[PDB]
Amino acid sequence: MSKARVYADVNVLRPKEYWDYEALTVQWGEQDDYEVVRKVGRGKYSEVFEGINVNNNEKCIIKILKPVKKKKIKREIKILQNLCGGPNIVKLLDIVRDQHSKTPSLIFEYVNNTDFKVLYPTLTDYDIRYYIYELLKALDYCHSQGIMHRDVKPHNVMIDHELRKLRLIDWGLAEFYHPGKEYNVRVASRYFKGPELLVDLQDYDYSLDMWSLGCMFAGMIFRKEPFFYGHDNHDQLVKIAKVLGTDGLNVYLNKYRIELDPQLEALVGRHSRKPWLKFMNADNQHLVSPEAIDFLDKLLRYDHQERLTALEAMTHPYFQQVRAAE
Amino acid sequence: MSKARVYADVNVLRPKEYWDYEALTVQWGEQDDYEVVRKVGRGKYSEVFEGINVNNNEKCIIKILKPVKKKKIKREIKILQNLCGGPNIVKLLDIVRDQHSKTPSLIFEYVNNTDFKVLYPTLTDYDIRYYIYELLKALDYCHSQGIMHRDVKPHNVMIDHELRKLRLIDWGLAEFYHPGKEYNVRVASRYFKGPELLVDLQDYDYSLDMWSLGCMFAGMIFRKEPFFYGHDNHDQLVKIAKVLGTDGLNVYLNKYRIELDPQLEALVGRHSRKPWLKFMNADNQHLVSPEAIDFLDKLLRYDHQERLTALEAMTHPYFQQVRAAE
Ligand SMILES: CN1CCn2c1nc1c(Br)c(Br)c(Br)c(Br)c12
Ligand SMILES: CN1CCn2c1nc1c(Br)c(Br)c(Br)c(Br)c12
Ligand SMILES: [Cl-]
Ligand SMILES: [Cl-]
Ligand SMILES: [Cl-]
Ligand SMILES: [Cl-]
Ligand code: NA
Ligand code: NA
Repeated sequence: MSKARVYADVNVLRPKEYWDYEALTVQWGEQDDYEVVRKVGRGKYSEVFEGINVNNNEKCIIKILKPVKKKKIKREIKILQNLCGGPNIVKLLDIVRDQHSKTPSLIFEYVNNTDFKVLYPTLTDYDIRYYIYELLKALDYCHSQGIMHRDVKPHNVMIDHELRKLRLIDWGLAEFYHPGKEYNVRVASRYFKGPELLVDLQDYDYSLDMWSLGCMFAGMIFRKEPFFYGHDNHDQLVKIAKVLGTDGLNVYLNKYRIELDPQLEALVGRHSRKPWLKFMNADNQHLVSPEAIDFLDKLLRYDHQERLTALEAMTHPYFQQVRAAE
Repeated sequence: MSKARVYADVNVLRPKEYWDYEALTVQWGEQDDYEVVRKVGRGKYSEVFEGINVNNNEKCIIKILKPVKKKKIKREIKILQNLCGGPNIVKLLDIVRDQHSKTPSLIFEYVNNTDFKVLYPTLTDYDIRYYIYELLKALDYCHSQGIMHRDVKPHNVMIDHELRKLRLIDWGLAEFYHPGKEYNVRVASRYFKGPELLVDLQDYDYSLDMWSLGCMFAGMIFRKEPFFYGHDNHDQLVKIAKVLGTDGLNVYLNKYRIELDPQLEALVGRHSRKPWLKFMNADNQHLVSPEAIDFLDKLLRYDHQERLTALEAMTHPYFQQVRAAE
């Protein structure tokens, strides 16, 4: 019966109203206070626009949601409210909806972002230490607040590179951690999904976000994005297996008494570990340091219980200059 | 050319006067302000007394030093002055000497200590987490201040168990860390000496104190003190080898291009690792937890560069309740 190694009793000790998001009653704001200026994204669950707050002429981000069940949207709203003001967490400013159709919109603070596909090739060795340190502040914060993000990936990390400012966004897949609870494993996006999700281990915890972080981080230092590129969920486990090796996978499956579907087992096969250094090449040589490698190594562990916690990660010597700069 | 992974440039960036202890001029205090009340210890370098400050009737500790070279005592005095007021560091209150013979005495804040041989059998599982957390505060502090203690052991950790207060004492073997400097390896006390000292690796750093901490910690959780019990310095390496295994030793000697004296090599022999769990027994079963073991495991590494830093150690999930209690 797997449990988190840290922050396990956070929601135990909070008032029930903190985590009982189904008992929330949304305080709808005024749809007219916010005007759409330009569309900047679309997704299965929404369309996203740059907008303005008419009252104060401030930019904002407006997420127009496609039809969504009451229970699902209250969970997202409650978690945003719970974390609002925390280190590098996106700020939810307002919640509104169209009177005729009841379509709800979520209103957030604006971030002058640069898509990671354009931004990450320009980051220096020091820059990556700095921004990952900023993203860990957000993860240590939401875990300490009893919440798992469950969709860490570059697409959900907004960065203003001029201001060197970062925000962790899109809390739609997030959940409250409760010891022993069995969660849906269809969360995160495929390339960032932890082995627990791929082998149907349902009683996972905050440590899933550290796997996802490690996937993102490996992509950045090796300039290979996504680092683990599977075509479907079976294939995702196979690509991991081919890097970490199947010896470590077998140990893991045995520890948690998991049995792989016969089909998956056949696809996974048998593989030796590929040492991190073998991913180094002329395209990433300026970023692959022994300290970067040691930190990555401690994130990308099959066993979720073995991974660095966010708190531990922040103290790794890889970030020592970021801390000194303070 | 081994270097510290953290705090390597602390003395580089400080004014020279911080670390140039030879340039200190002692400001002798008044020998008469302090009266010896009772002797509480003796050692190769001094005799120690409980005393009183006559002016304010406060207890103090008075260390009467045996004859000592000027350079050696200035180093101890400067380091005490540099660290005074830091988390759980003993406070040096005054420095005085006898007019007729020039014998110097060091005057410290008093601690109502209980010798570890009497105190540690009464510590609970939680108590050990708590006091080791307090000792790590001191080590992270002095390392951050550019200083290695080089004699961590229970005898130099004063604890008032009633007040739950800890102080790290006896800075006589301590030194300033300077990148690339070659230090004397005759420091620490035998049972707490790191493999670097035992194989004559001279360019060691703060990480030596983490080996010593791990020795102390293993003694506490397993109730086997000292944990590594060698009769002489060769035998000390052999007892370690017989626990950590010689495979890890060979890797280590090869990494730092060290060659063992032929005699030592013969005594060391060839040995498999003895897993931590094999030290568990009915005498320590109430203290040996998987988290305690994971933390120990990460301290007691041949390679000084692999060991947890004090900063990292403080964030380990083993201490999570101590942190929550705050
Ligand atoms: C896909 N695009 C690009 C910029 N940007 C996008 N989606 C965003 C969301 Br959702 C939020 Br919330 C914020 Br804040 C920003 Br900025 C966003
Ligand atoms: C051996 N004994 C027992 C108590 N105690 C001993 N040596 C001490 C030193 Br040196 C200091 Br400095 C302090 Br503070 C205390 Br308390 C000391
Ligand atoms: Cl979407
Ligand atoms: Cl580095
Ligand atoms: Cl002594
Ligand atoms: Cl525990
Ligand atoms: Na968002
Ligand atoms: Na002392």
